[PDB]
Amino acid sequence: VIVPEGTQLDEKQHIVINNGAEPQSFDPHKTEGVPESNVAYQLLEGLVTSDSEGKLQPGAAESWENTPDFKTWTFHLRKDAKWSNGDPVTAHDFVFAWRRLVDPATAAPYASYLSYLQVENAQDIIDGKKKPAELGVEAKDDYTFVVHATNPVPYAVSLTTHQSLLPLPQKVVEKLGDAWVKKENYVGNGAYKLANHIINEKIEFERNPLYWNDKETVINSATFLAIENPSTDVARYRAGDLDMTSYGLPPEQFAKLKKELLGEVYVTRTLGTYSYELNNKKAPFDNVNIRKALNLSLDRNVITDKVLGQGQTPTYVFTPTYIEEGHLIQQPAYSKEPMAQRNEEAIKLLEEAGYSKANPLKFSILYNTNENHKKVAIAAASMWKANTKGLIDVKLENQEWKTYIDSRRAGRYDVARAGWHADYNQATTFGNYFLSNSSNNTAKYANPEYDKAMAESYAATDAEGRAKAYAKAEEILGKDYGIVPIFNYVNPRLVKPYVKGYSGKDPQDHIYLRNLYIIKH
Repeated sequence: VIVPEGTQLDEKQHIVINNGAEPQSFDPHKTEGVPESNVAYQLLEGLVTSDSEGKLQPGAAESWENTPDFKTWTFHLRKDAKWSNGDPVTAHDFVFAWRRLVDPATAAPYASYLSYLQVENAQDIIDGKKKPAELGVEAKDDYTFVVHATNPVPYAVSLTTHQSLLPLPQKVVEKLGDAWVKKENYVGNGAYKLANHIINEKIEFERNPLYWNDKETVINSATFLAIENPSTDVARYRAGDLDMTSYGLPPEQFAKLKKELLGEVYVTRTLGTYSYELNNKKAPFDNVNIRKALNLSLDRNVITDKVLGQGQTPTYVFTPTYIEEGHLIQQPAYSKEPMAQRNEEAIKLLEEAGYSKANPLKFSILYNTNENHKKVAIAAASMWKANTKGLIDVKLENQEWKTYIDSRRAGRYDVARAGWHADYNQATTFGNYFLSNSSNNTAKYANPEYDKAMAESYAATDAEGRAKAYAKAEEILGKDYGIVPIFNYVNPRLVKPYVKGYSGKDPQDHIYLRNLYIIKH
């Protein structure tokens, strides 16, 4: 079906992909990162999923509908679908999983996601005011899952593809608790299952023969590596020891790779933003004047054009303006000023705040170990010092992925490298991040006026109305200088010519093993 007729498939169907890092966990309620979701998506499947191009297709639900007010969403589940142990997949598994996500005892980084979906009582449950059993989702019968939202959410179906809303095997998780995720215990309803896991080395997948659509799955087995540095990823690729890199390539090699690996270099325009997150509750970044100074004195074009140069585009706002309903978001006025005037203003703000050459503003940029992030951090450190004539002095601090994520969530940072990739292709996937009460808000940004502009979007009756509310939200966030946005992502990857089913056109750049195949010639 996924294979064109008369294509000679290879016999083995094994693929090696760089996943870039050791995942925190294989439990989708305990994680918040791309490495983790890459794994979850092979082992579990939600109501709806996506093809090679990011278009929505039926997953665990074969059909669905909404009421005309966009508040009630009914999902019809496959009557024959099974967990990998033979248990039936039922609407009870979705009720169970979605309760578990909001349940304060789970402490889920993505607890807020069902508040984004406006599910009745989701926010109350997160806030400890109602029991998880009061969540507005139900099994009308074994194969009918109904979601009740308090406000219109016309983009609801695209939200349901996220890792946080994957079903869990209730009978298993209720018996084993959090231990369900161990390799010996794991049960899922995705195309693959866990064959092996060696920490910091590899995750091995094998076909889940009890997947509802196993008959269309081509790849028999796969390995995910955990290679942190893009240069290492490329070296393993060129030695023929992996088939697909992760989504970063060494800038200094990019030009030569395009020439030598004709048709292997893919660059996806993705719905992502690279930022430095400022800790808004830690002195001295609690001071708006300092947040503003850092924004004025970082030249984004240096990073996008000189350090990276792979098609990344400078930005000064969090939301990518090309996401659906993002088109009214305005780049701020200062982005249009000469660096000379910006730098003048930044020096003024820092002197007013008591810094000088002899007593500069000192802080560390926290980033996850990755030579490309180091390069960007060195250039940022270097620009901030030169552009403010010695009034900023920046140290670099690298931590492994898992530690880095813990440090950010725990607020044990000054400034942290941050990339946000869209959870669904609509502007609120970015706007919702900076709500005062969002579990994703590691910046500790809180402005009631931001929350109010975002709340106005649900009173809108159409896209223009929504788009106008998101424009006002971004304006407020921008005037507060809540973070330092740098660029919108492209996702450069090398993919071997015998690997098929990777499009280069998915704006979330997901890789599902079930979408790939290995050709013979």
